[PDB]
Amino acid sequence: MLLAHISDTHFRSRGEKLYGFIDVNAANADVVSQLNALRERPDAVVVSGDIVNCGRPEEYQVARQILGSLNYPLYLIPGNHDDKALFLEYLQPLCPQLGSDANNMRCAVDDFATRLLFIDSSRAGTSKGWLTDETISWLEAQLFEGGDKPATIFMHHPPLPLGNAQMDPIACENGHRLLALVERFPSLTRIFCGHNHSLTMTQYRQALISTLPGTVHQVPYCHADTDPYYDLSPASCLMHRQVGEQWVSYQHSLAHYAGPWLYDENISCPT
Amino acid sequence: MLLAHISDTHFRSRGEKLYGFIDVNAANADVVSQLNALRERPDAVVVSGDIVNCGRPEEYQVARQILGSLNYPLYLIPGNHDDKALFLEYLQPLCPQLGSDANNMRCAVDDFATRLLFIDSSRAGTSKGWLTDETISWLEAQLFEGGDKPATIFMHHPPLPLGNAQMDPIACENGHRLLALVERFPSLTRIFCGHNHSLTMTQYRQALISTLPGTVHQVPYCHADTDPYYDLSPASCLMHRQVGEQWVSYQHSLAHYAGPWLYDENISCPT
Amino acid sequence: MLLAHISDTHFRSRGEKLYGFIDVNAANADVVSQLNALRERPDAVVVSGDIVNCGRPEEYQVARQILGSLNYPLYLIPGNHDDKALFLEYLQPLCPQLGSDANNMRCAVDDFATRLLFIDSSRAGTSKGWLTDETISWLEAQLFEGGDKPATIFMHHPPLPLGNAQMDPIACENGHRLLALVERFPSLTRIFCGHNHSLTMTQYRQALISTLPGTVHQVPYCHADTDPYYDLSPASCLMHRQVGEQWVSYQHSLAHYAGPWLYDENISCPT
Amino acid sequence: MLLAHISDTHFRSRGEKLYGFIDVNAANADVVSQLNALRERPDAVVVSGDIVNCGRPEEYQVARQILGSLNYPLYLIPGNHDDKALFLEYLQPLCPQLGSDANNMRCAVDDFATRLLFIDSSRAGTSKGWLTDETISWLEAQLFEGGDKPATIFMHHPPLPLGNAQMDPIACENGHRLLALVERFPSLTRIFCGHNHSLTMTQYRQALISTLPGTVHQVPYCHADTDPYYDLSPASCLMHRQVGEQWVSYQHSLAHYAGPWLYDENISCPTEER
Amino acid sequence: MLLAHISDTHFRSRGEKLYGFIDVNAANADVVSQLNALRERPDAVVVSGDIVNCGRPEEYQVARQILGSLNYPLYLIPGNHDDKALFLEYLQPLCPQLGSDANNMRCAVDDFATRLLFIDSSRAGTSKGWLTDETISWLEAQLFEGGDKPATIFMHHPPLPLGNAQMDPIACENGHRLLALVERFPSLTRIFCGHNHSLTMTQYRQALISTLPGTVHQVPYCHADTDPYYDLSPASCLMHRQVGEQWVSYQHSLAHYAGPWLYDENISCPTEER
Amino acid sequence: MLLAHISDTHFRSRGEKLYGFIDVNAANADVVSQLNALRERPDAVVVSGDIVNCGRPEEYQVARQILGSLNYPLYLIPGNHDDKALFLEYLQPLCPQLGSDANNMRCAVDDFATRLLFIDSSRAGTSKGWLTDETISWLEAQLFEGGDKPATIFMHHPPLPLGNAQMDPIACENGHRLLALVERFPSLTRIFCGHNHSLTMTQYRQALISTLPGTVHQVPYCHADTDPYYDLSPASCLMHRQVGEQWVSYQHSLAHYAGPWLYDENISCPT
Ligand SMILES: [Co+2]
Ligand SMILES: [Co+2]
Ligand SMILES: [Co+2]
Ligand SMILES: [Co+2]
Ligand SMILES: [Co+2]
Ligand SMILES: [Co+2]
Ligand SMILES: [Co+2]
Ligand SMILES: [Co+2]
Ligand SMILES: [Co+2]
Ligand SMILES: [Co+2]
Ligand SMILES: [Co+2]
Ligand SMILES: [Co+2]
Repeated sequence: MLLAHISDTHFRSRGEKLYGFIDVNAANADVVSQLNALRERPDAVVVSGDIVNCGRPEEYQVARQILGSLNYPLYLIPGNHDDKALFLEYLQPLCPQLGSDANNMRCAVDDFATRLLFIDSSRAGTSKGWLTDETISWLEAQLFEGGDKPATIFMHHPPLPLGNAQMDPIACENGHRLLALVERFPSLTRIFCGHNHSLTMTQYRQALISTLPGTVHQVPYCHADTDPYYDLSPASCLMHRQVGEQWVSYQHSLAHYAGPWLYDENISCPT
Repeated sequence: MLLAHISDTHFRSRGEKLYGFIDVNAANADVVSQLNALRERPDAVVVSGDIVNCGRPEEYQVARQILGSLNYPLYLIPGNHDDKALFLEYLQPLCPQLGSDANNMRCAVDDFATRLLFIDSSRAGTSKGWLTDETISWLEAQLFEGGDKPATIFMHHPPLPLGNAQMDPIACENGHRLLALVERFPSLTRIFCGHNHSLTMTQYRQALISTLPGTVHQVPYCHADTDPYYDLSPASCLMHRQVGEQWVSYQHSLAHYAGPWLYDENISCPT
Repeated sequence: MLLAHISDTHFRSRGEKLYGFIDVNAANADVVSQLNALRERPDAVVVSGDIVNCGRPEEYQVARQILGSLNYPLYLIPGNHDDKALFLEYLQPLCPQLGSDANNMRCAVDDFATRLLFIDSSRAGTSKGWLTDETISWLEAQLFEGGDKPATIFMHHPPLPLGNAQMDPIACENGHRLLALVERFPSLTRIFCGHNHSLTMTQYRQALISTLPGTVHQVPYCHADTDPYYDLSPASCLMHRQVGEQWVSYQHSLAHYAGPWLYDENISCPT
Repeated sequence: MLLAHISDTHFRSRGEKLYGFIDVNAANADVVSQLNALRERPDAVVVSGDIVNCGRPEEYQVARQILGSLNYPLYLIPGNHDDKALFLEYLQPLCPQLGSDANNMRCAVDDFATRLLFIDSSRAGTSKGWLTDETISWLEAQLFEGGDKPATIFMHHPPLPLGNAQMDPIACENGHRLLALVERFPSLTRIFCGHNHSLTMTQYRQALISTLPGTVHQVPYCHADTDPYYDLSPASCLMHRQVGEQWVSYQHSLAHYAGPWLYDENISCPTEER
Repeated sequence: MLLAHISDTHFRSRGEKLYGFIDVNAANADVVSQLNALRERPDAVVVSGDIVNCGRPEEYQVARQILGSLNYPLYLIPGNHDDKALFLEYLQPLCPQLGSDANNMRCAVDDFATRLLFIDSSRAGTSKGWLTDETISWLEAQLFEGGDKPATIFMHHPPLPLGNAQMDPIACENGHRLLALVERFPSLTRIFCGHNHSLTMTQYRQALISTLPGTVHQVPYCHADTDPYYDLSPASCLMHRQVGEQWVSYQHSLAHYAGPWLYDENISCPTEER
Repeated sequence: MLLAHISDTHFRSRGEKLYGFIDVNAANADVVSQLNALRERPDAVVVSGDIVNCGRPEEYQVARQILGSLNYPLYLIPGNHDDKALFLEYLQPLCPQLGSDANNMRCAVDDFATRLLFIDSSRAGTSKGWLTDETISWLEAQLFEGGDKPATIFMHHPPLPLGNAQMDPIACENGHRLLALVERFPSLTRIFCGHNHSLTMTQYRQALISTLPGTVHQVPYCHADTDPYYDLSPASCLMHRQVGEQWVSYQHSLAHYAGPWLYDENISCPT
């Protein structure tokens, strides 16, 4: 298993820029072509929510064009910036397991050594996350049924506070429900999130829990300052690899940079 | 607790550049001034190994000058590129807990809600890591006496393979001795490493285990390809914060980038 | 009093770029977000003319939306690139004190220790500036009424030759009439202008007279060469502050640059 | 008269970078080559103090090499980071008009329509400026003898506070003495200063008073915050030109940027577009 | 004679970017203004094919506007990404000497010491080049009538393989027909081509044969790897100059870069340094 | 045959920069590592003169270390900036085929399908090129020796004027002697030169004649202007490849740039 995992694309409508000046559409199209050009090719691409910025049909038309040009199987989940019904309308042909109920989108993938669980933590009319009873029951059923096989969950909102003054108030509101699932099921070992536009990682019992950077604009972590900052610090994605019994995640830069070159001992330490 | 954690500085001697072209001395002096300018100031700065590139006295002269200009308490550990005896000579006044035995450098910090354990996984004559009997014994004693107080270990070499073709052959060779300690001591929940010049994270039982990017040059993760690449993809460090019961780590960019600006809902979704 | 003073925005219609390649609309949206994000917030933003590039209705639609997203009271005046009627129609709601006569747009502001006088020096069918009889009488009356209260005038066109080969022929054609006002009224101590896309400054009796850089492209100063050049040298604005009895202007960069860091005596001069 | 005017070069010793990471020596060598390559060549180059960073003889060796490669007559004055004796020992050959007394370095230039007065406002032991009695007396003598001929003063420290929280406490401490000269002598119409690493301008009676950007690093203007910031925002110099009866100053970017191109009416307002 | 020669502009529809992220329309607008701003002004500009990306009418609307804004006579030829009928409809008014037959667009220019020959090697339904009987027969007639006077051919597709694994399979399929004319006619001493988005040159008998860089995106030369790579490595055009008896071609960067400065002996080899 | 061909490296002594601000030493060390990292490995690397800037011993020290770290056989020739005796002393161990006479450095290589002839056109006391009686006699002998086997000459100075106002006066002054050999010997079909810091190409009879870009700073071609300009427009090398009967040269960028990506029909022309 190799997954390429990106988040928070924030597509805008045709010929608009984010905030009038960040060309998210072009930036994301570069990202798509970079993923398409990888020498070690992913088995699939994950996009963990906030696919569009404003929930508009015209933004989804751009998302479908750019995401649909990815040359991989896609696993897509909504964020709070998404509109559930439009997300299904425009993206279900790119991820057929999202199904037909805008309010119960979720799916499991059993192709690999670890089970993958994709859920919707977004809730209409708020930035905060919410896990419904049906999502929780479905999770319990999948973890129960999976038995001994490890599982990873992908969701938009972090299920616990991370100390980030901007982002904490809008985390997953009843995230304790999912934390109760990591207590009950030892096989649940990864929870990966979007929303925070930052690589922020913590550990609860046996599960590693981590947010991801955005594909374009980032949000700095502040512990006290609640001013709503964003910036254009370097974007990246996370690569997830099955390595024996270990699930290993590593950061892959989406910036254009100098190199690579080859290490040579004579060049490293000249005489 | 707020820690700024940087790694793999690879200082060169005065007026020399890494590989003849990467100005590590200047990039590191920038980094130092960046850390000195932080608005939310860390309590301490960790540097997790490969302080110098060639283990030369004249490189430690530079390292002492630049690291010596950080306005913070420092916790310094060696890597495989370091010379243990010069490390003590030139850096012990900056981290006095390193003591006077070049072959037994380690120390524990009890100032915070989580215990900090700093060790030397480096071995002379090899790039591979090695945990000595003295080190493993000291670790067991710390963890036994710590009781239910959480513990974090900082070491140069990762204690398990991560699937990185370049890096796995030179991980910590007897790292299973540390994995045995994670098994035995549930309070051991974080292990942070240098060496890989990449943010690569995994989980073993209750312990989150992660390598850090370098402060200057980076090493791409490859699964198959053994060619020894390095590049100038974006540099960063890790900030570690105690957030109630959770240790939270987040990535802090050391690049110069555009912004911050302030999110405004009108600008975000114009009419 | 703190004023942020920008000039010569040259907005184009939606999705268009200046000369087909300079993204003025994006650059200006970035500027507006910079101004909104200032820690020391100005009391008002001045925009001294050439708001649009071609005087077209769709350019004004973009200007109204982008300038309308500034979180400040605005003072707007036209330049030669503007169209007076459309300027009034689209922009007057953002600056109502201009009145409702497109041919006599001007205003006095008395909120601060120094009186602010905003006038229209643009003339239909020409790049040249022109001061109407009405504007001059209004100016004389304002300056009589004001007595020993200091006054600053903002206008598009500079009142006198500056030796700039490209710009001098298209300065204020009857600028002598404003210079006459400077001789007669010791209270008139500042004249700030757009048009030249350059920080150019001179003194006539008690008055400091300065043109401003543009927000995007700049015009180099050449003494002999009349080739009509432009460039993308760095953009800035002037901040104007009342410091006791002094009106102080300082340049504020609108470029994205490395820093800031903190000065440290021992880093500056190491031993 | 055309003058190129740069300030606060802050040269470091050979093979040293400012703060360990800003290559001030390389940046200044680029600036010198930029000034040498100008199509419209200045009559002289002014450098208004803080020529070196630490007052060290090794920094003066570098300053002398780099400023000595300028293909122009130089007018140099010190700043607080300069050491008076070393400044004269190393730089007097580049600007012999300053004399041979390190405590009284100044000169007047009468070649042009406006008289140019260069003074040392620096004072040993402090960052603050200070006008000595001999400087003040020399100034009064020049201004008296100049009569109706306009005059421009170049000095390191600004002679009045400008609202800059970091820089104001270290302005010219007896600046009021020079402001009294502005009142007395109507032909004194320009005072140009370094020190602030910022283009900050104001007017006091008939005199325009402006500080300059540095050639490398800059200092942001902050009204309340005393935190000693600096940054690498774009560097520039000031060009000063006599245009008829007007002294005109314009900013000349020292950054490397795209262009120039030529304006074309058809390209500006295309018949195809909204 | 001075010609500025650009190639492979790949214009897109108004508001569209190439592959969604390369702003070819803006990049080409910058290039046009760069050409308009040249101090040493060319006598004409050559554009050697792949004018639009997808052969669509909306792309030709953009090409016509931007190429239309060049302040020079234009010599335009198609590439495989062009549609011949639309190319003629939209661009013939910019290069009327092509004629009125979309299937037989070529022209010869006799203004200079060397004859210029512009031909269309593109063929509908394929990326490969193809020299038609009409084209070869007209080339022969031009070369034969030309007698002594040297000749230069401008065509989209290279007429021989160049060892480029990506590009060779889509060269001029019957390029041998043009190599046969090189053999027959010692007058024919240059053939310049687009298609490859690379400066690649070779020599066949008396003729120098060269492909050009693109104005925006480039294509790396690979000898074995057939992965279809492209990149944003530096763009440039070729300038062609008659220099007495020699035709001289030189690379002109279209990138925005630092400089120029002026060389100085004192600065090149300082007396202070090793 | 694959040759990587660079030129005009202009090395300075350790710690020095060209003109005080162009870091030739780092730029060239970057180039050397780029060449070492090439996927399609050249058979050899040619460096066609002006190896050092000032002809000083400490410059040759830097050149020897940096060029010595190329993992390829080298063919090195001097330019006018080089000193013949010091060139031999420091660089002849890197290219022993040159011989042991400083005033007669040259060699012929028969390894490939095209013979390679390396000559010294530099002359003490001048920037102009000169072919000595010995050099010209040797070339004649070698062209007799090659018979119908093709030949390529590498030299520093171009043997004919190219209309470049700065460079023509200091071309190879008796270059006509080489043009005479082209006429006599039809297998001589390439002449490659340094000196001009420009890709400028022409054809004389059967011989293609081309100057190369430098590795760092470039010289613009001007027809009339003799002002001695240099700039930092993009650097490159030429790769020379034997392709059946054709010698093919192609430009290889030494800049760091975005990409590569993979072309995709549906991304190129969306529907
Ligand atoms: Co988001
Ligand atoms: Co969100
Ligand atoms: Co390391
Ligand atoms: Co290591
Ligand atoms: Co304007
Ligand atoms: Co105007
Ligand atoms: Co200073
Ligand atoms: Co100072
Ligand atoms: Co093409
Ligand atoms: Co083509
Ligand atoms: Co050279
Ligand atoms: Co040369």
